[PDB]
Amino acid sequence: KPNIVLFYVDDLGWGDLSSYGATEVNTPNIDALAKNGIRFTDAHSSAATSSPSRYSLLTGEHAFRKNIRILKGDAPLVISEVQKTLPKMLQTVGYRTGIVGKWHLGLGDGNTPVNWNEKVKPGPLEVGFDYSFLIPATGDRVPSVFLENHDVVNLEKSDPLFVNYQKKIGQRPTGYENPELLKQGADEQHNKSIINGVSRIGWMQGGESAEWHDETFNIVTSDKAKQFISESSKQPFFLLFSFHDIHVPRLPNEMFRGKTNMGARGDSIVQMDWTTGQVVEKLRELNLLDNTLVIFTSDNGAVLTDGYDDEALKRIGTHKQNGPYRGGKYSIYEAGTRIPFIVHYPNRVKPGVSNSLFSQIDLYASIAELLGVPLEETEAIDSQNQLSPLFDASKLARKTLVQETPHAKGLRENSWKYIRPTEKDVAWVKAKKNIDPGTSKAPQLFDLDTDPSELHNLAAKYPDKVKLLEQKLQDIELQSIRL
Amino acid sequence: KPNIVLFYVDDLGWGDLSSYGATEVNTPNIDALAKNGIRFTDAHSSAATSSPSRYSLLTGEHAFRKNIRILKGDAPLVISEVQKTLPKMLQTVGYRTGIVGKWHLGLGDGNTPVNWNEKVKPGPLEVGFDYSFLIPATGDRVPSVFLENHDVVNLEKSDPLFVNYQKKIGQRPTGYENPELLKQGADEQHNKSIINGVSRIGWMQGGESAEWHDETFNIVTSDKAKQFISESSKQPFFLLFSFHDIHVPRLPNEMFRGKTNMGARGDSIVQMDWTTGQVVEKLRELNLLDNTLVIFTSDNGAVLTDGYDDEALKRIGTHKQNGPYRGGKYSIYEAGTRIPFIVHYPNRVKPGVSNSLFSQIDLYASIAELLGVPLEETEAIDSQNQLSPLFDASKLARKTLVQETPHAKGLRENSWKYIRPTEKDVAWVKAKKNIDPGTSKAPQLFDLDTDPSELHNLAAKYPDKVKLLEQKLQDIELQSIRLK
Ligand SMILES: O=S(=O)(O)OC[C@H]1O[C@H](O[C@H]2[C@@H](O)[C@@H](CO)O[C@@H](O[C@@H]3[C@H](O)[C@@H](OS(=O)(=O)O)[C@@H](O)O[C@@H]3COS(=O)(=O)O)[C@@H]2OS(=O)(=O)O)[C@H](O)[C@@H](O)[C@H]1O
Ligand SMILES: O=S(=O)(O)OC[C@H]1O[C@@H](O)[C@H](O)[C@@H](O)[C@H]1O
Ligand SMILES: [Ca+2]
Ligand SMILES: [Ca+2]
Ligand SMILES: [Cl-]
Ligand SMILES: [Cl-]
Ligand SMILES: [Cl-]
Repeated sequence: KPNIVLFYVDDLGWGDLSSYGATEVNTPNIDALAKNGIRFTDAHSSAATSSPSRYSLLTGEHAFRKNIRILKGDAPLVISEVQKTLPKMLQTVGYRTGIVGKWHLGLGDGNTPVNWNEKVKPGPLEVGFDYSFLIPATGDRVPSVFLENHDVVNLEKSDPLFVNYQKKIGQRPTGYENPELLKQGADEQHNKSIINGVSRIGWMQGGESAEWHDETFNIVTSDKAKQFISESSKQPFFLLFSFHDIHVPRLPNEMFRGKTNMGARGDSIVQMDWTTGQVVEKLRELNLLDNTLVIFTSDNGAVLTDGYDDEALKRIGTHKQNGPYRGGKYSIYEAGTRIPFIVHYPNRVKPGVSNSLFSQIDLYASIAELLGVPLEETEAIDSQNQLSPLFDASKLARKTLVQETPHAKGLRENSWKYIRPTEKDVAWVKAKKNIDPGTSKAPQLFDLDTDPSELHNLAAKYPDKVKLLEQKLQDIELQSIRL
Repeated sequence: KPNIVLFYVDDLGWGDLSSYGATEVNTPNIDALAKNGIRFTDAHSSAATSSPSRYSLLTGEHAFRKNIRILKGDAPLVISEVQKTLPKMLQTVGYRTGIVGKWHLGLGDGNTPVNWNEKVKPGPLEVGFDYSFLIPATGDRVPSVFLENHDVVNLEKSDPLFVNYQKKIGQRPTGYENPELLKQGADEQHNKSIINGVSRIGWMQGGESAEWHDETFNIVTSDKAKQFISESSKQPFFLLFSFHDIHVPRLPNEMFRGKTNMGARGDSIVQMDWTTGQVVEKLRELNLLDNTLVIFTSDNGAVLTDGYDDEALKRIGTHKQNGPYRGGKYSIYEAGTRIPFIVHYPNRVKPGVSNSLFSQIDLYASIAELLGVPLEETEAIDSQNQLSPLFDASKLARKTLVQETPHAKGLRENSWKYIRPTEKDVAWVKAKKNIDPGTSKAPQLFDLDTDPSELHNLAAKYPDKVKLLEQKLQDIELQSIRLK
C-alpha cells in the first residue's frame, strides 16, 4: 500500500511546464518528476473549469451527471454525504486522507446559508477526508480565509465573518470605490471587497483576524502538507495538494517576482514548482518517495486574461501555455481539457512518455484496482480500470472519452475529435478571456493527427462519422452503471 | 498554356493568414483564393531562409548543392547563366516571364563588384526573365533603390551610387550616429545608413534621386505587376510577385497602420493581403483569373524580433504566427519550412484542403508536366513531378523530403522528422531571433502525428529508424541526376 500525493494545479496548461516544452519558465522540480516517471501527452481533466473537474476527480463520474458548474464562495457541497468518493475508498483500506489547498466543491448543506462563524459542515471531512486545510472557494472569491477541518482559522468571536455576493456589506473598501488601493487592476466581476490590496468577487464583512496573505500561500500550504505527511509517515496516506497557483489573482511570494519575463502569471508557475519541490523533498527526507504514487496534474487548460490587469497577455512573449492545442480554459477544443499529467512511482513505474488517451476520471477505478477494492455497479460509473497504462507508458488506455464544458460537449475516439453543435452564444469567452470557446451551430469533426489545433472541420467530409460519434456521446449520457 | 502568377511572401508563417487560423489579422483576399482552390497544410519551402529557398524555387534543386546562404546586398548571382531554370523552361513554350519585388539571388558576375552606375549583369534577365522590377537584396540591405531590368531606377549620373558593407562611405546619416532620426530602433547589424528614416545593413553613398519609399512599396509593386499583366494579356505569362512583406523593416502604408493590434508586423500582413488582392482583381478585370494558375506561398517561416524595435513580440497577443509548429525562420524544426501554400486555378482545381507532404522544389517539374516539357536528366534533379497532388487535394505527393538550414539538415519520411546532429553553435537564433534553431549534438527524431511541435525526441527508442533516415539523407545528398 503506497502513499498517494496528488498535486492538482489550478489552470496549468499543457505547455506551462518546461518538461512540456516551455522556454520562458523553468519547472525543475516538476521536470525531475517527469524524468523519473511517466509524462502523458494526451491526458485530460474531465472538464474545462474547476468545480466540474474536481467533482469528477473525487467521484469517478462525469460532472454533467450532476450539472456541476463553477461554484460561488457560499455554494453548498455538491458531493453527497453518502456518495462513494476516492478518499472514502482509500479509507476502507486503511489510508489516512487529507487535502491542503483549494476546495471549490461547496461547503454548506443548502437548507441554511453557510454561517462562517460556527462549524462548517458538511465538507471535506464528510466526503472521505480525515484532515482538511482549505481555501473555501477560489483565490479570487470571498471569504479570503482558511477553513481548517470545520473551523475558520484565526476567527475572533469579537469580529464575526459574513459574505454577500449581491450587495455590499461591511466597511471594507472595494475596487470600484477605492481603485487607488489596488495592487492589480480588476474587471467588474472582480472589483468588490479588497483584501490584501486585491479586490475579489463578492463582499466580505468582518473576520479581519481570519484574513489570509496571498503572497504566503506557498509557505502556509507547503507547511501544512509537510506536517500532515510527517504525521502519517508510518502508515498509508493520501494527500490531495490543491494549489491556488496559477489561478487569478496571481500574487506570488516576493522570492519569485521577476524569476520570469512573463509577469505574475509566469512567476506563479515558478512558485508552484517550488511548492511542489517542498513536498517532494519532504517525502525524500522521510525515505517515502520511492513508495509513493505521485500524480501531478491540473484541473483545466490555461488562461491568460482572467479578470485582473496582471500583464499575462501583454508579456506572454514566445510562451505557448497550451502548446500546440487550440482553446484553453472554458473551451471545448483540446486545450480545454488536455493538460499536464505526470506519474512518479519509482518502486513500480519505469520512466516513459505516454501518448495514450488518458482521463483523470479513471483515477478512482485504477487506484481501486491497485489496492483490490471492488466497486459497486453504481460507484464511479465512468471511471475505468486504466492502471496498466498509468504505470507503463507503452500500454494503451482509452479509445473514447467525453469532454465537458458549460457551453458544449465533445467526444474523442482515438485521434478523432467531435464537438456537438449548440446555439448558445458565449461571446464572453472570446471577448473577456481571449479564448475561442469552440461553440458552433454546425457539428465539428477534426483529425488531430493532421490537424492538431482543430483548424480544419471535417464534419461535411465524414457525415456518418459525426452521427456515429454523436450517437456514442448519447450512449455515455444515458449510461447509469459501470462498464 | 495557362497564365502562371506566383506570389512569394517574405517570412510568412504557417498561421499568419486567417485561412490558416489567424484571429488577430484578417487576410480576406488571400483567404478567397483558399476557398476556391487547395490549401496545403504540409507544404514546405526548401529552406528556412530567403536566398536558399528562392534558388530552389527557380532551379528545382536543393540549395545545399551550391552552398547557398543568406546573400549580402552586393553578392554575385548564384544561378548560372547556362543553368536551366523554371522561367527559362517556360520561355521555351511561348511564355512571357517577369518578376516584380525582392530578388536576393545576387547580381554581379563574381569577377568585379556590381557597379550600380552601369548596367547590372547578369541579373534576372540572364536566368530566364524578360521583365524585372526588383528590390536588389532585401528591404534592410543597401542599396535601398529599385532595379528595373539592367538599370537603377531614377539614377542621376550627377549623383553616382555606391555601397560598402565593411566601412562607412558617403555622407548619409547612420543609426549608430543619429538615433534621434530613426522611426524604429535597430540592432548592431541594422544601424548603418539611414534611408527614409530607417537604418539599414551596409552603407549607401549617393543615388539620392533613386532612393525608394518603403511605405509605398504596395503601390509601386502592385502598379508594376498590373502593367506587366495588362501588357502580356495577349500571350501566356509567368509573373513572380516577390514581396518585401513581411520582412523587416516593416513599414506598411498609412492606409494599413492600426488595422491590427500587433503593430507593424501585423499591419504588414494586412498590406500584403491588399497588394495580393490588387493583382488578383486585375486578373479578374481582364478575365484571366479562371485560366490563371495562381500559387501563393512563402520563402521560409515566420520571425517576430528580426532586428528592429517594432513591437512584434511585445504585442503578439494570442497570435500564433507559426501555427502549432515549433521553430520558425532559421530553424530546422517544422516551422522553418512549413509554410502557407495555396493553389488557385478555377479551370482545373476544385476547392480542397491537402495534407500531402509537398515541396516547393517540385514546382519546376510539376509545371513542366503541365506543359509537357521533357526535362533533361541533369535538370531540376530534385524537382519531382507532383502535378496530380498540386491540382487535387485528395492525391498524395511526397513520402520523403529533405529540409535545409545552414547548421543542420533534416529529413521528412511521412510523419517522421529526423534532424541530423551537428556540433555547430548558433546562439544568435535563440538570443536575437527568439527562435529555437533545432541544433543538437545528438540525433533527433519525431513522430509529428503524436508530437506535432517536436517536443519528444524518439532517436533513442528507434535507433534503426534514425540510421535509415540518416541513410536516406545521404542518398539525396549524393544524387546527381533525376530520380525514377
Ligand atoms: O532575407 S531573409 O533570409 O529572410 O533575412 C535574412 C536576415 O539576415 C540577417 O539575419 C542573420 C543572417 O545573416 C545569418 C546568416 O545565416 O547571420 C546572422 O548574424 C549572426 C549574428 O546574428 C550576428 O550578430 S550581430 O551583433 O548583430 O552582428 C553576428 O554574431 O554574426 C552571426 C553570423 O554568423 S553565422 O550566420 O552563424 O555563420 C544574421 O542576424 S543578426 O546579425 O543577428 O541580426 C538579418 O539580421 C535579418 O534581419 C534578416 O535580414
Ligand atoms: O478556475 S475556476 O475556479 O474554474 O475559475 C472560475 C472563474 O470564473 C470566471 O467567470 C471568473 O471571471 C474567473 O476569474 C475565474 O474565477
Ligand atoms: Ca481552474
Ligand atoms: Ca524570408
Ligand atoms: Cl475573541
Ligand atoms: Cl467551420
Ligand atoms: Cl493593442
